[PDB]
Amino acid sequence: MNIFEMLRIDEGLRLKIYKDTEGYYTIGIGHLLTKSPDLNAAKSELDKAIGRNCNGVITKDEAEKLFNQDVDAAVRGILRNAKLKPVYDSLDAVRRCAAINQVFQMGETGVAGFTNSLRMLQQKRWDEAAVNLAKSRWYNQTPDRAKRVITTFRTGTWDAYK
Ligand SMILES: CCO[C@@H]1CCC=CO1
Repeated sequence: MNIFEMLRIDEGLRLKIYKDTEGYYTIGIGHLLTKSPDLNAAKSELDKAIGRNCNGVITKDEAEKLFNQDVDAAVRGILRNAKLKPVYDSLDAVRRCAAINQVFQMGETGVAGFTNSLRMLQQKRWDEAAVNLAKSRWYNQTPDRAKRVITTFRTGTWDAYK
């Protein structure tokens, strides 16, 4: 198991534009296209992302290319985030994957909301962190995925993805 395999399980792979759990146009392996309700706007974003006129459909290789870019961007975003970087750097490799997963899904806008969870993670108070992480819109809206990610944060093992 590694971050790519983990996110591939959590995000799936679809080659046609679809709506994500939040109702937003997405393609590939969880590549968000836009929050616009206009499918044409999503198609424009797709064509821009791929560099050709796709009319809402891509290949597996193209999906994997977006996925590589998105994982890279998520990790690098963590390192550029003054709140996230020290916590991320404090973690072992498996728990780092949990952090990348959560950022991939949620982005960085809600970081301040996770101030207490982040502190508990940096303190290595794993059971306490796991309890706190579940007290969230994130958990309530995607509980099966959040349970897997939280188990990963709690244990530093891949048990939830076996
Ligand atoms: C989604 C970014 O906020 C943090 C990062 C990983 C752990 C808790 O939430």
